Amino acid sequence: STHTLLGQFFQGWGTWVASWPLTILVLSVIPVVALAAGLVFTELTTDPVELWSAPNSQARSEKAFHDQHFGPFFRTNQVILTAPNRSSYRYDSLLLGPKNFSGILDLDLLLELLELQERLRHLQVWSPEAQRNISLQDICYAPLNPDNTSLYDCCINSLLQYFQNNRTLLLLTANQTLMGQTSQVDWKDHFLYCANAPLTFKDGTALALSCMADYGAPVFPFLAIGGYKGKDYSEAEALIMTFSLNNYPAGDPRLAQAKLWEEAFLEEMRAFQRRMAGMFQVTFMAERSLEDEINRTTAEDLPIFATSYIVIFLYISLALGSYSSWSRVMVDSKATLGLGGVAVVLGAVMAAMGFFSYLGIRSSLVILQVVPFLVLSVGADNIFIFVLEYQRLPRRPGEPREVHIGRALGRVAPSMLLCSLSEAICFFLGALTPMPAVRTFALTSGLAVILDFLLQMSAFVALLSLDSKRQEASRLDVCCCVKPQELPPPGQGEGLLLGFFQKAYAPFLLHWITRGVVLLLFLALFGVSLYSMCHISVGLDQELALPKDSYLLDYFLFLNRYFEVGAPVYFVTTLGYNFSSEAGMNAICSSAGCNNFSFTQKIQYATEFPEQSYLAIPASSWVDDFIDWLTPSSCCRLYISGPNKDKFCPSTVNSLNCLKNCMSITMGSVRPSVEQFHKYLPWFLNDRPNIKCPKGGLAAYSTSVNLTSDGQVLASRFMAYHKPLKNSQDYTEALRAARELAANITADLRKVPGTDPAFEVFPYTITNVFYEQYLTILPEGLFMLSLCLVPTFAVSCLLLGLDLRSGLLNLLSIVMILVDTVGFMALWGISYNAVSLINLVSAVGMSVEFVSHITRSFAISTKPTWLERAKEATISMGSAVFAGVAMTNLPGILVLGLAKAQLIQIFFFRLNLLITLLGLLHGLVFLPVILSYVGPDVNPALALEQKRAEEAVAAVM
Ligand SMILES: *[C@@H]1O[C@H](CO)[C@@H](O[C@@H]2O[C@H](CO)[C@@H](O)[C@H](O[C@@H]3O[C@H](CO)[C@@H](O)[C@H](O)[C@H]3NC(C)=O)[C@H]2NC(C)=O)[C@H](O)[C@H]1NC(C)=O
Ligand SMILES: *[C@@H]1O[C@H](CO)[C@@H](O[C@@H]2O[C@H](CO)[C@@H](O[C@@H]3O[C@H](CO)[C@@H](O)[C@H](O)[C@H]3NC(C)=O)[C@H](O)[C@H]2NC(C)=O)[C@H](O)[C@H]1NC(C)=O
Ligand SMILES: CCCCCCCCCCCCO[C@@H]1O[C@H](CO)[C@@H](O[C@H]2O[C@H](CO)[C@@H](O)[C@H](O)[C@H]2O)[C@H](O)[C@H]1O
Ligand SMILES: *[C@@H]1O[C@H](CO)[C@@H](O[C@@H]2O[C@H](CO)[C@@H](O)[C@H](O)[C@H]2NC(C)=O)[C@H](O)[C@H]1NC(C)=O
Ligand SMILES: CC(C)CCC[C@@H](C)[C@H]1CC[C@H]2[C@@H]3CC=C4C[C@@H](O)CC[C@]4(C)[C@H]3CC[C@]12C
Ligand SMILES: CC(C)CCC[C@@H](C)[C@H]1CC[C@H]2[C@@H]3CC=C4C[C@@H](O)CC[C@]4(C)[C@H]3CC[C@]12C
Ligand SMILES: CC(C)CCC[C@@H](C)[C@H]1CC[C@H]2[C@@H]3CC=C4C[C@@H](O)CC[C@]4(C)[C@H]3CC[C@]12C
Ligand SMILES: CC(C)CCC[C@@H](C)[C@H]1CC[C@H]2[C@@H]3CC=C4C[C@@H](O)CC[C@]4(C)[C@H]3CC[C@]12C
Ligand SMILES: CC(C)CCC[C@@H](C)[C@H]1CC[C@H]2[C@@H]3CC=C4C[C@@H](O)CC[C@]4(C)[C@H]3CC[C@]12C
Ligand SMILES: CC(C)CCC[C@@H](C)[C@H]1CC[C@H]2[C@@H]3CC=C4C[C@@H](O)CC[C@]4(C)[C@H]3CC[C@]12C
Ligand SMILES: *[C@@H]1O[C@H](CO)[C@@H](O)[C@H](O)[C@H]1NC(C)=O
Ligand SMILES: *[C@@H]1O[C@H](CO)[C@@H](O)[C@H](O)[C@H]1NC(C)=O
Ligand SMILES: *[C@@H]1O[C@H](CO)[C@@H](O)[C@H](O)[C@H]1NC(C)=O
Ligand SMILES: *[C@@H]1O[C@H](CO)[C@@H](O)[C@H](O)[C@H]1NC(C)=O
Ligand SMILES: *[C@@H]1O[C@H](CO)[C@@H](O)[C@H](O)[C@H]1NC(C)=O
Ligand SMILES: *[C@@H]1O[C@H](CO)[C@@H](O)[C@H](O)[C@H]1NC(C)=O
Ligand SMILES: *[C@@H]1O[C@H](CO)[C@@H](O)[C@H](O)[C@H]1NC(C)=O
Repeated sequence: STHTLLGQFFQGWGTWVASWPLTILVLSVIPVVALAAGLVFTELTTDPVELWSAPNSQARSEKAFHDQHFGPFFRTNQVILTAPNRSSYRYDSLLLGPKNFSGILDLDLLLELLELQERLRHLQVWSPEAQRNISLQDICYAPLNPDNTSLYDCCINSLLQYFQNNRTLLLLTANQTLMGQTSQVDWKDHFLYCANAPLTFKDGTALALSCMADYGAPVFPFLAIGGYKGKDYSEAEALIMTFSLNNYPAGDPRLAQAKLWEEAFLEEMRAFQRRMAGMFQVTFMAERSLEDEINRTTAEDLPIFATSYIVIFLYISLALGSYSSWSRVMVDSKATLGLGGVAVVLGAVMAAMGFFSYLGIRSSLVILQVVPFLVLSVGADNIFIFVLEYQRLPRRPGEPREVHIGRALGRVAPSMLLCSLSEAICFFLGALTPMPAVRTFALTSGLAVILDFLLQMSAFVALLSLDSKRQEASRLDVCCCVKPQELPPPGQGEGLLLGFFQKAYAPFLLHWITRGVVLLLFLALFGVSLYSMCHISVGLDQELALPKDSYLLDYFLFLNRYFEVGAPVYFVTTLGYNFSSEAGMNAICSSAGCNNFSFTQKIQYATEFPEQSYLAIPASSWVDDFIDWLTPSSCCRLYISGPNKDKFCPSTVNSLNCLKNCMSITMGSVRPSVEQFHKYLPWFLNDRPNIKCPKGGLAAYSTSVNLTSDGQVLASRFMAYHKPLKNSQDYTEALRAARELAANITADLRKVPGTDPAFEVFPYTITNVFYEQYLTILPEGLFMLSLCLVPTFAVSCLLLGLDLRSGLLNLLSIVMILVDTVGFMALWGISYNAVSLINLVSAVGMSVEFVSHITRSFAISTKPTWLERAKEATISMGSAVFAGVAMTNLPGILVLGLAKAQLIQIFFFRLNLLITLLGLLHGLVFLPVILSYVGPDVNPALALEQKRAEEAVAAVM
């Protein structure tokens, strides 16, 4: 047997370590200090939200292709106003009749918003390293003037961009006589005209105001107002103000300038929120806000979390003392054992984190917030079980205490090796997740558990050999430097936990009426959890990642309640498509003699059913606008002759020298040639729209087409908009629907004669990297749990020498614990994600402590009947399991309920509490009752004695 060999080795090792305690203490404490000294050398914490993306996923490669060919997506800063206390009012329009206007659409509130926007556009920030003051124009996203950017070329979207941010145009007034009705046209008529026709250069009213933004692009009504249903724009309940900035890679120095300006913007918006208390109800969001809202509560929650170490120091040496009398309460306190155990757990956690800081592995908030208080839950169990088995084992006559300590260690050492080995294997198998923040946490927890077992095989055995040598002396517990007293002798009264209660609790549990009741209650609980696991929700809401006292939660409430569209989505066409042949242009069209089921018509028909697809606004095509930009009327022109014979006549040139159209006439469905396409495409892409040529140019498609030196098209993107997505299920369904529509597009686009294979069209959204995991998280989680359940059962049958019946009977208990945990997690509204998956994977290994000790104690009992063996196994090991395994993880788990971040308080406190209570209930109430009915038969258990006697005679030389 390979169990008695491990027991004999641990007996000899325990005798040697007890013989050389000071040497083993110094040679085990110096390497731990050497490993833990590197918490400064390369100790860095990864703060952004790129810890929540798999770097090799398909979405990450699509983002890499998009950022390579078009530049990164811009940073967004948003404000939502929604003045709630004002009443709506009736307005008699001249071109539309009677209408209801909201209370927020008033001139005074618009003037206050114009003041806030003008003050926020002129904000300047000092970059700290002796540089210049950073203005908005250095960092703003200018869509149609990126090189020589000005302060009025920045993309700022709001309602006031309909009036070009001009306070005089907002107060403009003129009366119009329409059907003999002189009526006072004002700003409301112009806003009603621009809400329906955003690309307009002359208003159709008495006041002939323009409608374009001051930087030159049209502003759509869903980017400027919210809270309306349909096309009743005047009843909008919210105003939206957006500042868009350029995005750069993480090493770039301009990202620091953008983040400094975003911090100044956030301080200015907090001042505006305090100033307008009885007027608006402002909520705001900067692009940097989520990262420093996630990484904010760590330092203010670590010292509150550190009181569990003091509580676990208190619980040891009060549950391990000997209260035989008041004359010797101080001498048997065992406080040195609790202090050594807390030092062992702290040293193991610090050594694991220091070793990972040696290799340059970045830390995160989850590691610093739950690793020292999750390792502490499972680290003191083996220490408490070893000390309790040492106390319960009587000493033979004429036996030294070193041999006694080795003999006590040799009985419980393989089971406490099995528990730590199963926990380490479960953590390392759970470290196969794609998420880096979960992978580093799993690796740190597994290394901490391995170092904890290696520390408690040597340093705790040396400390227990040391403090038990002052106990035969009359030295006091922690004040052992002096004061040895008379000390009347102790008695073997069996204690209170082992003696009194378990020999008055075991009669209750193993009654004939308690056993059947426990069986048909646990089976019904298993069936109810099996039914209730199917109502579980897959995903992780972003609002759960924030603290409760966060300003981002009010923003997410207003965004989910008032926005009419979601984030923009780009359908990107990669390398391979021609775009220059007529057959390639007909497969992209939407009008004028093109194909019946094209790209854009497919997207538009997808937008007609916004519950099946998740698109609300149809895609804008550069191909269609290029086709009807080339339609000849005052739009593309060529010079007749001169110094420039045929160069280009833009629309801002008045002369008789520009009379020839770029294209010709008399052909229906005007398609340019290959030469005309390659010659005329950059002029369309650089053309600025105006009153006599509003048709298109660099406002929308200057950055949506990548060209080469020859003038061919490498890649393209077509922009549409999602519907409002409120939860992670909406994000995952929108990603799946967009990918299915892109595959349907690609299968049709590949049929065009000339398009090479491997051309594809894919959807790109800024949030795609965070929600691609949930398409395939369920079978990967089932595969990880099935892979974790194998080696625990494999190593529980060679280490402990268990029979197949004993090996199956606790595998059943672990499966019931997992099923009941998933059922209660469905009941409590705990979603299924990577964090809860790693918690369940750790719970597979933590639950072997509840069952393996009791099963091994039942298997090695030479009692006559089955009920007597179950009673002896309960009284022997269920008391130790309750006092150690069930009680050490209560403080570390219960201190995480004061977490102040919702992720720690939901996925680590509630789930670990459910796993602990279900494991205790399945270990101490179900396992003895199921063992009393069906269990292993009696086995020869004298092999342990006849192999222990050889080591006990080998311990003297
Ligand atoms: C239009 O599309 C072209 C081709 O993708 C793109 O040029 C590419 O720009 C990206 C980003 O700047 C570069 O990654 C890429 O090649 C870069 O150039 C160096 C010097 O030769 C290479 O050694 C590197 O592979 C790489 N640099 C880095 C940081 O990886 C570059 N490729 C070429 C051939 O130009 C244009 O930028 C796109 N145009 C627009 C307007 O974005
Ligand atoms: C995208 O589609 C375009 C339209 O089919 C392609 O343009 C075609 O390129 C051909 C060469 O590959 C041209 O044939 C050459 O033209 C001469 C002069 O007309 C002909 O005598 C020859 O057949 C041929 N050259 C030789 C070998 O002498 C096609 O005329 C031309 N099509 C049209 C209608 O202009 C592009 O090549 C294609 N782009 C890519 C990247 O494949
Ligand atoms: C270990 C766990 C720690 C990591 C947890 C990570 C949780 C998930 C974080 C999601 C991050 C992305 O979060 C998302 O960011 C974008 C930034 O454009 C915000 O989007 C913002 O800009 C877009 C423009 O593109 C607007 O349409 C939108 O209204 C605005 O809010 C989204 O409203 C926010 O949901
Ligand atoms: C805001 O609009 C007003 C009116 O259109 C602009 O004032 C006009 O400016 C032009 C050129 O300077 C003058 O010829 C007009 O006589 C002015 N009209 C009035 C009534 O003042 C003003 O320039 C605009 N402001 C901005 C910032 O462009
Ligand atoms: C946190 C880590 C470092 C704790 C584990 C340290 C272990 C692996 C180390 C610490 C002290 C070491 C012992 C120190 C001295 C000796 C005596 C030598 O003649 C044989 C090896 C032996 C017996 C070593 C075995 C390995 C040992 C027990
Ligand atoms: C009982 C437990 C909690 C005690 C151990 C706590 C350890 C793991 C914690 C407490 C304070 C922490 C440090 C607090 C601040 C910083 C600065 C930061 O730029 C790098 C990480 C670093 C250096 C942390 C490393 C981990 C740390 C040392
Ligand atoms: C005449 C006999 C019955 C006197 C009995 C008095 C005994 C039972 C009293 C005296 C001191 C008491 C102990 C003081 C503190 C603790 C800490 C707690 O974590 C376990 C219970 C325990 C250990 C108490 C159990 C009850 C106790 C041991
Ligand atoms: C990020 C990329 C580039 C590097 C590879 C990272 C991942 C895939 C690697 C790094 C270290 C690896 C672990 C190293 C050791 C073990 C212990 C073994 O018993 C099970 C596998 C396990 C747990 C590995 C799983 C995969 C792992 C986590
Ligand atoms: C995974 C973590 C928790 C524990 C790892 C502990 C490992 C290193 C331990 C457990 C069992 C050990 C073995 C037990 C038996 C012997 C026989 C002895 O004559 C030589 C050493 C040797 C062969 C040991 C080497 C170290 C060993 C493999
Ligand atoms: C063996 C263990 C798991 C048994 C104890 C489970 C306890 C802690 C669990 C099981 C079901 C849980 C409840 C399930 C649902 C709700 C409704 C929610 O709006 C508030 C919390 C509340 C009221 C939970 C409180 C905690 C709860 C009572
Ligand atoms: C405006 O709201 C009032 C509420 O009573 C309603 O009577 C009227 O029909 C509404 N007018 C329009 C144009 O919707
Ligand atoms: C910003 O920059 C200039 C040049 O460094 C500096 O002199 C000036 O004082 C700064 N602006 C303000 C308002 O302080
Ligand atoms: C940029 O614009 C300014 C103001 O119009 C002009 O003076 C300057 O010459 C321009 N710079 C370049 C690079 O042409
Ligand atoms: C039309 O215009 C003026 C100024 O807006 C207005 O005050 C007046 O009532 C109107 N004039 C006439 C014809 O009554
Ligand atoms: C609206 O008015 C009520 C009563 O005056 C007040 O309690 C509430 O806070 C106000 N809300 C806002 C945002 O003005
Ligand atoms: C569909 O295709 C045919 C032939 O190309 C065309 O005549 C028709 O107008 C298209 N749509 C329909 C059926 O109206
Ligand atoms: C594309 O695939 C099939 C076949 O054309 C079609 O039924 C489906 O509706 C399309 N995809 C989506 C999501 O519309």
